[PDB]
This record gives sequence, C-alpha cells and structure tokens, in this order.
Amino acid sequence: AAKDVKFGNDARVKMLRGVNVLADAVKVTLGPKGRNVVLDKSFGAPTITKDGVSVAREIELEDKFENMGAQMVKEVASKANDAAGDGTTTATVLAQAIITEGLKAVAAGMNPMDLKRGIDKAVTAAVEELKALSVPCSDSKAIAQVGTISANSDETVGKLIAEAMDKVGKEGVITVEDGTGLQDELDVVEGMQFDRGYLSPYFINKPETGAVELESPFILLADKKISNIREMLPVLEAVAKAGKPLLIIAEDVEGEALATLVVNTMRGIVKVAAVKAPGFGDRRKAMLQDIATLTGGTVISEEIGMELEKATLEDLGQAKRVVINKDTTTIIDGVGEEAAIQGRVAQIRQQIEEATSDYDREKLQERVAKLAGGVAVIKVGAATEVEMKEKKARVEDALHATRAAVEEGVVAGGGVALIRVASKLADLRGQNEDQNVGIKVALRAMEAPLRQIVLNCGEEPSVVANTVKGGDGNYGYNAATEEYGNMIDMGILDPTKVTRSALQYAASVAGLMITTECMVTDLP
Amino acid sequence: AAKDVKFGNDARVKMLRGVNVLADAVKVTLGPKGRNVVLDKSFGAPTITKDGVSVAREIELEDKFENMGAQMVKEVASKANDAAGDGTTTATVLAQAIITEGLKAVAAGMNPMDLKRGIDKAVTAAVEELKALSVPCSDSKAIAQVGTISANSDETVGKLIAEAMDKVGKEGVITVEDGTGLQDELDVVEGMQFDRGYLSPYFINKPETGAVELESPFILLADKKISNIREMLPVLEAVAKAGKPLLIIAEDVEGEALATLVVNTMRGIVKVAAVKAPGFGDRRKAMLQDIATLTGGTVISEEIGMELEKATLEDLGQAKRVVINKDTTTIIDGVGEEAAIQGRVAQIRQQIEEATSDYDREKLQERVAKLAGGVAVIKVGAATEVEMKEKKARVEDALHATRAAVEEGVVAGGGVALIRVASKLADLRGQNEDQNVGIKVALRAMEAPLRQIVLNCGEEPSVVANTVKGGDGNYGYNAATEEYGNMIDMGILDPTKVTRSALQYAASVAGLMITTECMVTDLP
Amino acid sequence: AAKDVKFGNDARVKMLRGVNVLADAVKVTLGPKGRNVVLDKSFGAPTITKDGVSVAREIELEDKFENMGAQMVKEVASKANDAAGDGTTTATVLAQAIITEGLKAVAAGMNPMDLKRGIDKAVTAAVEELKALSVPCSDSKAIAQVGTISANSDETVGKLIAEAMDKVGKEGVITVEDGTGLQDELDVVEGMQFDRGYLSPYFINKPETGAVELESPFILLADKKISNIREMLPVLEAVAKAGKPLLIIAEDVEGEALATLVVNTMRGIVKVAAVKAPGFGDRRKAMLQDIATLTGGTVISEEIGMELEKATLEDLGQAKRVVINKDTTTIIDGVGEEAAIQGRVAQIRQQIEEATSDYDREKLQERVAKLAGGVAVIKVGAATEVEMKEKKARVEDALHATRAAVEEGVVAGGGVALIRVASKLADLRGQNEDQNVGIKVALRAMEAPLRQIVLNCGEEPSVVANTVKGGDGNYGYNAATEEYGNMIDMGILDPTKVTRSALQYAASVAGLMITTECMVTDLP
Ligand SMILES: Nc1ncnc2c1ncn2[C@@H]1O[C@H](COP(=O)(O)OP(=O)(O)OP(=O)(O)O)[C@@H](O)[C@H]1O
Ligand SMILES: Nc1ncnc2c1ncn2[C@@H]1O[C@H](COP(=O)(O)OP(=O)(O)OP(=O)(O)O)[C@@H](O)[C@H]1O
Ligand SMILES: Nc1ncnc2c1ncn2[C@@H]1O[C@H](COP(=O)(O)OP(=O)(O)OP(=O)(O)O)[C@@H](O)[C@H]1O
Ligand SMILES: [K+]
Ligand SMILES: [K+]
Ligand SMILES: [K+]
Ligand SMILES: [Mg+2]
Ligand SMILES: [Mg+2]
Ligand SMILES: [Mg+2]
Repeated sequence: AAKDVKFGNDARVKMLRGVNVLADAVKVTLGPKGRNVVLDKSFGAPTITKDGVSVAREIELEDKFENMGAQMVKEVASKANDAAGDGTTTATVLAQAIITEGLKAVAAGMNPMDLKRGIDKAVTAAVEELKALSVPCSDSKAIAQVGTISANSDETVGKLIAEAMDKVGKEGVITVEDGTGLQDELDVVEGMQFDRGYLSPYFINKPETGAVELESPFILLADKKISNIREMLPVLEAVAKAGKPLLIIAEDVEGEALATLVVNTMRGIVKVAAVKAPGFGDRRKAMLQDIATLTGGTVISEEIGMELEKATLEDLGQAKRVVINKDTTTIIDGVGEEAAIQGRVAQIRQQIEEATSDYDREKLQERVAKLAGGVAVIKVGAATEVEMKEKKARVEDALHATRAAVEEGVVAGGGVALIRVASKLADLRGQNEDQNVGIKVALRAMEAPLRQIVLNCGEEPSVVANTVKGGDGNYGYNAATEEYGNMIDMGILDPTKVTRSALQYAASVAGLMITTECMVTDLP
Repeated sequence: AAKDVKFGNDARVKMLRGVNVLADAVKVTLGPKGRNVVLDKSFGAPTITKDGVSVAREIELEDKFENMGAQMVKEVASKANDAAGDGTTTATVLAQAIITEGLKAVAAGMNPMDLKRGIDKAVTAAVEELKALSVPCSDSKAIAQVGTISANSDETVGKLIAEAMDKVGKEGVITVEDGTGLQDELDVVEGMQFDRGYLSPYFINKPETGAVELESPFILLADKKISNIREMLPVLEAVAKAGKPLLIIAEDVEGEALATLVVNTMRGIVKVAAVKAPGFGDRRKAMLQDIATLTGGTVISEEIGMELEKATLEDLGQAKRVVINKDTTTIIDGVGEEAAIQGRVAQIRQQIEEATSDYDREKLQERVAKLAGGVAVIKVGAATEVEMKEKKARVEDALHATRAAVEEGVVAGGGVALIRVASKLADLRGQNEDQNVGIKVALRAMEAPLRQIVLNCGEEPSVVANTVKGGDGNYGYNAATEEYGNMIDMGILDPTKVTRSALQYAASVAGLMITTECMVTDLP
Repeated sequence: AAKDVKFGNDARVKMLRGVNVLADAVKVTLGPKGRNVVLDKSFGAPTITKDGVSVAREIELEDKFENMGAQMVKEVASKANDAAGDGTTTATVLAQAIITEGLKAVAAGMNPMDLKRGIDKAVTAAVEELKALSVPCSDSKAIAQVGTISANSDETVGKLIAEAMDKVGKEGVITVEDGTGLQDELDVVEGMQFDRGYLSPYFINKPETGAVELESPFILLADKKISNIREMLPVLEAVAKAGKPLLIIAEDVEGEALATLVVNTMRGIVKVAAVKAPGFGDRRKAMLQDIATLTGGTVISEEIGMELEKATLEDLGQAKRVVINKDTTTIIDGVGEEAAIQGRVAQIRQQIEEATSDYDREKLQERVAKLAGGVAVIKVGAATEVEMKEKKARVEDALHATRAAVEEGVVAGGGVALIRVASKLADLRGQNEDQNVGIKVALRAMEAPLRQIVLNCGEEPSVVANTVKGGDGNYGYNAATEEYGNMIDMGILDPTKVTRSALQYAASVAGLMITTECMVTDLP
C-alpha cells in the first residue's frame, strides 16, 4: 500500500506526543495516592485497575505516527512487567522522562547516537549504583513491607505473602486465586497432592465425607493401563497376605478390574483404592517417578523389562497416609530415602536451569515443591467482581515485589534510591560533550519517579525532590504520610530488581528512539 | 483496464520524483553519523533499523508514476543487498546521483542511449580502477575494522566476527542469532554434530545432566528402518564380544528394538545408544556417507546389495567420542582417513560449484564444515527487542562486509576510493560528445557517497569532497572523527565487492531508465 | 445492455483518435534513436522495453469508441509480430499513415470502399516491388548486419546469431535464454541429447564429476515399463558375454531391476546404466524411433509382436559415446545408417509441412536437429533484471530479423526501400479516380517509416525523405549516423518479409476501417 513518510522533527514530535499520552494515562496510578483507571471492555463490564502495564496495554491512538510512538513506549512497561512484575508505572515514567530529555537534546541539532551512548553509560552506572545500594530482604518484616508498598499500602497482603513463604519455604510454590467470602485466606499443603480422585465411590470407607482413607498402604505405580484382573492376581494375593491397604496409581482401571476391586473391598478381602496417574505423557512418567522416590517404590512399566504379573511387594511403594476424595489424592509421608528424593529434585532443578519456557519452569518447581517444598493457595475475598480484580492485581504485584526483594534485596522506595544514584553519578562523562549531554539526560531522568509519586499526592514534586536531594542515604519523602524520613525504617522498600529492570528497559527503548530521523507508515 | 499514458518530460520528472523520495528516505542512514528509521508494522510494534535496503523496501507512493520510479530505483538497493549484503545506502545514493545527472543531460534534448553508453563505459572503468585499488583483507585486524565500519562503528561486532572466522576457519560456517542476556557470545563447534538426541532417556548413563556418553564406540549407520531385533542379533553379539559401546545412527528404531536395547544397557550386556539419522531423503544419505567417511565405516543400506544381518564389525564405524543429549549427537574424532574425507568434501565443493540455490550451497558448505571446518554461533544480547533487531542487523551487515573484504580485499572507506577513481577517470571519452556527457555524469555521480556521509554528519559535503580530491591515495575525511587522514590508517575499510557491485547496479538501472520516453500505467 | 451508437464523422474521428494515441505510444521506439518505454506491471517491477508490439499491447483507452479504435489498430502490430517478429513499430506507423490518409480522403466525399480497393491495389504492387527489390541474405556478414539493425545497433547480438547459425546449421534450432553473468554466451550441441539422467547415483563410474560414462555401449530402447529382472536376464547375459557397457533407455526401471543392475555394476560384471525414455506418449515413441535410427537398433515394444526376453544383441542399439549426468543423457555418434536417419527426418519434415501449431513444428524441428542438425543456447548476461528483459527482447528481435532475412533476403533499411517502391509506383491507377485516390493514399503512406525514424533522431523527416527520394536504389539516410549513403554498404539491412508483412497487415486493417460508417458499443 502507499506509504506516508515523515522526516526529522515531525516524526520526533509524533513520538513525543504518543509517549506523553501513554505516560499520562499510566502515571496517574503511580505512588500511594495514585488513583485508579477503568478500562472499557467490549465483552463484559469495565475493569478497575491500578497496574501501570494494564493501563499502558490498552492505549492506541488514531494518528499512525503517534500510534507508533505509543507502541514503542509501551515496550518499556511490557518488559518491566515481564521481568519483575512491578514498577511498570515507574518504568513508564522513567521512559517518558528519558524520551523528553533526549528529544529536547536532539532538537539542538546535536548527534543522537552519542546521546544514546551517554544515556546507556549513565544507566549502566545507575544499575551498578543500585546493585551496590541494594540491601538484602530476607526477614519476614521486610517481605511484608515490600508487599504492602506494592499492594498500594495494604499490610494484609504483605503479611499473607510473608506467611505463605514462611510456611511453604523457599522451594515451594505460592499462587493467588479468587475467594468465595469477603476476606483473604491461605492454605498450605505439604507432600504430594495430585488432582486424582477415587475411581469408584464404593472405595469410600467413610460415607460421612465421601473419602477413601488408607493407613500405611502399599502403592502400585502402574505406568500402564490395567485392563484384566489376571495381570494383578499375584500382587492382590501378596497384599491380602500382607493385609495392608493398597493404592493403585495407574493410567486408568477398566470395568472388570474396578468391579473386582470394589467387590473385594466390601467382601473384606483387600482394602484397595484405585486412582489415575497424575500428568499426561512424559510429565506423567516424571510424576510417577517422583511418587516412587518419595514412597520408595518401583514404577510398573513395560519399557524397562518387567511385567505387572512379575511385580512383587518390593515394587510396591509404601506411605504413611493416603487421602482420597472425589477429586484429589494426597500421599503423606511416603517411605522415601532422602538420597533419591534429593537426587530427583536436583535433576528437576537442572532441567529448570535448562528450561526456557516459564510454564515448564513453574511445573518443575511445583514438582520440587511436591517432593520437598509446599503449595500455598491465597484466596482473595471481597464483595464485588471489580474488587476481585483490583485486589487480586494488588496481591499479585505485592507477590512479585516480595519475590524480587527476596532474590535481589531492597532499596529506598519512592524514587529516593534513584535520587541518591543521580547524586552519586553527577560526575560521569562520556566520550564527548554529546555523551555528557546524554548522561545528564539520564541523570535528570531518573529523578522522575519520586516527582510523579508526589504529584499524584498533590504536593510539590520539585520541593520534595530538592529536599530529598539535600538529604542522603534513605532520607526521602513518604508520599502516603507526606513526611520526610527514612524510607527503610518506615517500610518504604522497593525491590532492586524492579527499579533496575525498569530503568534498563526505559533506557534501551529511549536511546534507540533518540536516533530516529524518519518514519514510513501506512496512509490514513 | 484503461491506461494512463505519459510522454517525455512529465514522465522523467515523475521518475526523478520517485527516485528522490526513495533516496531521501534511504540516505539518512548513510555514514557513521547517519540516523536510523522507524518503520511502522501492521502486525507488531514499529521496527527501528539502519539498513538502507530495509528502508528502501518499505517505500511505496500513491502516485503510480512516482510509484514506478520508486520501484525501479529500489532495484539498485535490492541487488546491492543481494550481491554483497552491504553498501545498499551507498548504492541508492549513487543511483540517485546518476539518475539526476542523466535526466538533467536528457533535459537538453540529447540522445539518451549515448548517456547510457558513456555511463556504462565510465562505470566499467571505475570497476577496473576499484579492483586495481583493492588491497587484500586477510589479517584479523582488517576484518575487525571492516566489521566495525559496517556495524556503524562497533568494534565488538568486528572483533567477534574476526574471532569466529579465526576459530572456525575459512571453510566453516558462521551464523548470527539472538541471545538471551545483555551481551553477545560466540560458540564454536569443531567436528561433526547433528541435531539428533537419544531415542530413550534410559540410554542416559549420567542422570545428573541427562546425557549419553560413548567412549571409543562402534557406529552402525543404518540407511534403513530397524524394526525387529532379529536383524541385529549378529551385530549385537559382535559388540558384546568386543565389549565397546555402540551408537546406532538409524532412520528410526521401533518399540521392540528400543526396549531390548534399553534393557540390555541396564542389564550390563551392551552399552548401546540409538539416535536418528540426520537429514531427510538424499541429504540424509549424503550425511550418512559423511559420517561413514569421518568414522571409517560402511552405511547399511539395501540399495547396495548387503543386509543388516550380514553386517559385521568392519561395516561399523568407529569414533573416539560420542556425545548425546536430549537434542544433539556429536561424533568427535571419528577414525576417518583424510583421503576419504577430503574426497567427500571435494565432491561437496564440486556440487557447490554446480549449486544455483543459495540454500543448497549453504547446506553443502555446512556439510564441509562438519567434515572439515567448524560451526560458529553468535548470540546478540541486549535489553529490548528493537535493540535485538537493530544490533542483529548491524552484526549481519558487518559479517557480510567482512566476508566481502576477505574474498575481494578492501579500499579506503567513506567514498574516498570513488573520488580517487573519478580523479583517475577524468580523461575518459566516449564515441561522441554525448557519450562524454554520460561519462561526466558518472564521474560527477560517484562522488556522492562521501558527500552524503558528511551531510549525515552535519558538515560540508562540498568542502570535504574538495579537500579529499586535493588529497591522494587513501587521504579522506573520517566522518565519525570529522578529521582528514588516510582511511586505511584508522580502520575505515570498505569491501571492494560492496562498492563495485553497488556502482554496477546503480549504473545498470539508471542507464536503462534514462532512455525512457513513455509511461503506460493504470488509471488512479 | 443498452448500446451507444455513432454515425459518420464522429465515429471516424474516434477511430483516428484511438489510432493516433496507440501509434504515438508505439512510434517513440522506432529507428536507431528510438526511445524506451516503461510499462507498469501490477505483479512485479515495471518493464523497460523497446519492442513496438509490446507497447501496443498495453494500450487501453477509457473512451469505448477510442478504445475499440485502439483495439483495431493494435491488430497491425500483433499480426506483424506474429508473422516475422520484427517491424511492429514500422507496421504501426504505416497503419497510422494509411488510416490518416484514408480518413482525410473520406472526409472529402470519398467512397470508402474505393479507397480500400485502391489501397489494396497499391499495397499489392508495393509487395511485388519489395519482392523484386529483395536481395538474398546468406552471408554471415549480412546476417550479423541484420541482427545489429534489429537489436537497436548491437553488433554483438548479430555476430552471436550468425555464429549460432553457422555452427548449428540451417536445420538446427537456436534459442535465447537469460544468463548468469554480465555477458552473453553461446553453447552448441551436436548429436542427440535428452533431459534424462541416470536412475541411480551408484551408476556413476566417475564420482569426481558425478557422471556415467559409457564407451561403445549397447543401447536397449524399451518402449515399455520394465519391472522384474527376469525380463533382462537374456540380454544381461548377452551383454556380459559381449563385455561392453549397456545403456537402457526405458520408460522407467523399478526397484528390483535397478538394485540388481547397480549391484552388478560395482561387482565388475556388467557396466549397466539406466535412463528414462525422453518424451511422453506418441512423442516418446517417435523419439525412441529416432534413437533407434541413429544408433542402429530396435525399440523394444509389445505392440509389434516381440518381447524383451526375446530381445538379442541385434535389437540393441550401439553408439560410440554415452554421457549421463544428474539431468541429461547424450548419445554421441550412434551407429546409424544415413538412409534411415534421412528417411526419419524426411518423415518429420513431412509432418512439419502438415503441422499447423507452431509448437508441434518447433518440436519436430528440434527432433530433426537432434538427428541431423544441432542445438544452440544463447544466454544473455547483464547486471540487472530490466536489462535482462530489454537485452533479451533485442536479441529475439535480431534473431527474428536474421531468420526472415535468411529465408527471404534483405532490402534497404530505414524505410529507404519503401521510398523507392513509392517512386516506382507513382504511376499506378485504379478502376476510377476514386481508386486512384486510394493508390495515392497508400503512396503517401509508405514513406512514413523513414520519416518517423528520422523524427526519433530529432532531424527533419521531410528534408530527409526528400533527399532520399532524390536518390535512387539504396541511397538513403543513416539515422544512427545521420548521414546520407548506401544502406546496404553500411549494414542497414531490413528483412523483406518484415516490411512486406507489416505493409500487408497495415493495409488490410486500414482499408476495412475506412469503409466504416456506424459504431455500436456499450454505454459508459
Ligand atoms: N508511602 C510511600 N512513600 C513514598 N513512596 C511510596 C510509598 N508507597 C509507595 N511508594 C512508591 O510508589 C510506587 C508504588 O506505586 P504502584 O505500586 O502503584 O506502582 P509501581 O510500583 O510503579 O508498579 P505497578 O504499576 O506494577 O504496580 C513505588 O515507586 C514506591 O516506591
Ligand atoms: N569513520 C568513518 N569515516 C568516514 N566514512 C565512514 C566512517 N564509517 C563509515 N563510513 C562510511 O559510511 C558508510 C557506512 O554506512 P552504513 O554502514 O550505515 O551503510 P552502507 O555501508 O552504505 O550499507 P548498509 O545500508 O547495507 O548498512 C560507508 O560508505 C563507509 O565507507
Ligand atoms: N542506422 C540506421 N539508419 C537508418 N535506419 C535505421 C538504422 N538502424 C535501424 N534503422 C531502421 O529503424 C527500424 C528499426 O527500429 P526498431 O528495431 O526499434 O523497430 P522495428 O524494426 O520497427 O520493429 P520492432 O518493434 O519489432 O523492434 C527499421 O525500420 C530499420 O530499417
Ligand atoms: K501503578
Ligand atoms: K545504512
Ligand atoms: K521498436
Ligand atoms: Mg508497583
Ligand atoms: Mg553498510
Ligand atoms: Mg525491429
């Protein structure tokens, strides 16, 4: 199609316009007194949110060049959310500041590539300064403080997050879902629990709750399909001689074997329950091996050279507790040597280190948690569905910030650490005066977050920034309290990863935008 | 459909308009201080690029006559990128200069074919002068310098390119892909490696990394399908008697044979690993023959008159190392006579010389590299995706320029070589005064590259061109440094192939355009 | 649909408008200083061409009356290109002149049918005069001159055409294709060659070249599909006893026979190569009979009453050389009596004389060339694709003109012969003063070509035409040289067929167009 071509100042003005529109839409949610943004939904009611990336992702402009600017600036928020899950609004504000300063530097007729070089140098120095200024976030108090800061000053969310990591541990998995009541709740599960119920309600040994209870039972891990009873007469006789319950974790059990087992349960011969093997395919085999390791048994598969008829008591795993219900089976305290369990979790961690997809990494981490860690479920409770969405978004932001703080430490929140970095980097000079101008662009830029946080609170961004600059260390301005003091002491902790990634992505997008001279787009 | 027909001056003005629009869009990226262009993408965010052909290929004009002008001038950039992969912006600038001068000459009422003849004569003489002025580029310093020049003054890209060429060698293959971190990395593989993993995780002899290790093993190259164990009882017994590991590179292994082999591995009988034969079809047979030559074995195929049951230890290839993982198998230091390997690579090179498609040539060169050379992979690391694209484009341009410089030598960069050629070709005269006008058209034209390079730097193209003309040899104007000096000294090297091809394509397009008088296009 | 109807002068003005538009578009490429035209291509790049029929075929007008006038005048160029392949622009100019003069006469009360009668009489007399003035073009110098004239003053094209005709001969076939380099090349093939490679790479006795070489081999021509080896046990044993190589030109060879033959090759028993029979269907049978005649063998078919098992050494053709590669097999110096070969080519020539389709005629001529003549391939080399197209069009025009000159002789080029004819026909009178007006119309008309050729050179068409008329014989005006002299001596030779056909078609279209009084067309 025929193309519209822009050169020089027109394209730069269009980028500035799109960036300014997107940043103005996003930044109103920054800081403790940032307000909410409601996004129209064609299919359903409009959604109320405070997350900056959510607001940024819904921005599109009729003007094609300004649309280009909005798209290129949205990458900062997108990548900031992708990396740490927090500071997306701070990332957008930083990007807008860098874009503004660099464009007005370009307007002087001066070389844009040298501006990009200076901005990159200054931002690398800023990342180093932030890493040096990072202080570890390991205590539950600091975790709760980080969660509160990221959840828009919500102590309950940070407290629940710290409790989840404390109960579950570092190697466990913590997830957030919607609740049924008006309050949040936390559930912790240890051991292996897989979403596989009993294959027959007649296996239920307690009609009051409809559950199957197995005390110190054998576990037959069949990596195969059980179709005929004849394949498992030997193991059934072995179980009957042993007299202990049996749990058959198989791919599935057909009608004949299921009928025989349910008959034998109420005939008093063998107390046998049958459940399906969790997972599908290679993940099913991996989970079966995990169950074998934790229960000290051998998975029954034809691919290794053994048959179900040849299986004996040794090939049967053992566990202290087997809980079964309509949906889930939990194997609690299986007899498993810690050597095999730790070897298996080491193999899973090695696979994690060679896992690129986040889904595979999460599944492997959940497998480790079932083997060694735990599973936490946090249900969000409130009255309405918009409150569902907003509170869940705040909880997820708090969880991301808490994890980032745990893994990388904390720094003074509210843009105070960035002001300290700017003070420490006022001496940086590049290859020429042009890279010096780029460095000064970055230095003027990273003071934007505190200024915008204060602006959302209705106070003076300039006076606050000047007073914070006159201070040192963690001295700064609590925007929720509107008072000058130490950010670390009064709980204003920002993850170092969040700020560092936000600044890096903002700089990377803005420096390349600086060198723009021309656009080719479609005709309106 | 009804056709719009133009004649004479209006049509030539339309061609000049389209050429000027396309050249103005392209030339902003020329020179070390050239700026880059952001191109809007309908599917995704706009892409920031500095490659001239990339900007040229996105140009389309609403006016059908100017659209034809843009299309006909785009051929210069397209062919320049196709030939050497660099100098596309220089090609576009040269084409625009030749078009402008030739159309101006036509505006005087003089025969256009005489301009075409004079331009062709002058450009042929210029190609001869560039070939004579070409100095070889074999040292790694010159290669790194060429890469830096083509990568928009990036020393790291040229250094990595020189390192890859040195480690891998001349007959190897070097490729560039995107990385995962923020920095570029280089990986070199010597020997033979094919993307085939083990057919069973039970073949893994090291659960820590999930890999199969075979030390001094036999190699059974089956150019067939292995279905029954009975076909390989003789070779299995021979391997067991030998006691050395075995690697079966076959088309595929079914369930029965795979189960038997995995059983025998953990039963201690034979340490056997099975992988699929790389390639599909005739290329699979060629790769199997390559493996046979490198490992000194015989490929097992029914088309030659021998059977798998009749195969013995002699038909089994041997190698010092066999590495297998989930995806790849490397045969390291196979026992292969250099006579057979060199004959095979000679046959592959003969096929290359009779290979028209670039894909077939690349595959054959990769086969030679596996047999004799190596494989280099350069991962581009940076914060954002637009930086992915821009840095990878710069790296690819640098790689193309370095290869062109290695194969054809270097000349003084920044358009100095063309100015020297113009000084040496000021005496050329054609069949008539009109062909002399065409020669002067070409002579005025090839001074355009330095002028545009300096213009992108904000200095005086005319003063710079005059000062360079007053100089001699490689004396010129470093546009990045903005200083006069010998371009060879500070590393401003341009491949002779790049400039020669660019000038040839520009002249060939422009000379044929000049003789145009009439236009037939569709009605708007 | 409702029809728009025109009568009398308005319809004739519409005819003249369409004719004039098409002729003005076409005639800009006439003569040595004719221009080039760029035609817009919706699917691909616009094409630069100088061929008159190519420009004519792309002309369409919005006005339906002028559009149908353009359609009827396009028939002159179309038929001129169909007949001789050259002089299409001359045909268009002649048609425009005849149309203009006839319409001018009609406007004065002329009887249009009498104009048609007089024009036909004068043009028939002109054709007779051109035939009488034709001088044979048999020397390679005249052929090269004709090619140069038709290739827009390109000596190389005419020289290559003459060389191809000399090497290949009169009964051979010469074709023009695009090359890979920057220069034209000529390849001549004698004997017979068919595009069939070896059926197995194991047949290759020369792996360095990947070719099957057979010295004094038997030739088994199987007009059948061979499936089982048992069919060639007799002839395989006969060949083994003979000990000479064997080439099986069959419809195809299946897996069992191919495997047995490839086994027997490397076993040193029989040197057997297998290739597919060229052609499909009746043409395959004819080509197999051609191979039998040239190699002195018998084609093995079931339709005659003999079987492959009953075939002996006598049924096997013999030859001196058999060349096979991945694609082609050539039989060089087959032992074939000239009686059978000449009888076969006589039958093919008889089929040619009864062949209406040009494709069948070309295939039969190629069969004769394989049996008796040769095959020439001329590759066009140049930098760009538009130059591919333009140079190939010039080469094809030169080839057509050279063939027409060889078959019918030459006359003075540049419209000089037409002026001589007009001078010789100034005395022709028809049935009445009306047919005299028609004759004068034609006489005024055929002086147009030289006038337009000179007009394309920027000189005076009237002064040039007057000076040429004042001359005699081949005295005329070299428009490329702009000098008066003999056309024949300086190499401006025009094929008599080209000019005669052009004039005939122009007269036939124009005389009928003159007799029109009413138009019926669609409503806009
Ligand atoms: N009491 C406070 N005093 C000063 N600054 C504060 C205070 N509470 C929060 N902040 C700052 O305000 C910001 C928190 O705003 P908010 O959580 O809405 O957005 P964000 O951290 O930029 O990212 P996201 O859009 O992903 O939620 C951080 O920069 C934080 O340091
Ligand atoms: N320091 C320098 N001083 C002078 N000229 C330079 C310098 N560095 C590069 N050049 C010139 O500038 C040009 C390099 O620009 P650039 O690499 O962007 O485009 P290109 O070589 O025309 O091709 P492409 O569009 O394929 O990248 C070359 O003509 C080179 O000779
Ligand atoms: N040097 C010359 N001096 C005079 N007339 C010439 C000269 N060279 C060519 N001509 C004339 O010019 C014409 C050749 O032009 P051109 O080959 O472009 O078109 P054409 O022969 O009419 O047909 P086509 O359109 O098929 O190419 C012929 O009439 C030829 O006699
Ligand atoms: K926010
Ligand atoms: K460029
Ligand atoms: K022509
Ligand atoms: Mg936040
Ligand atoms: Mg370049
Ligand atoms: Mg012609």
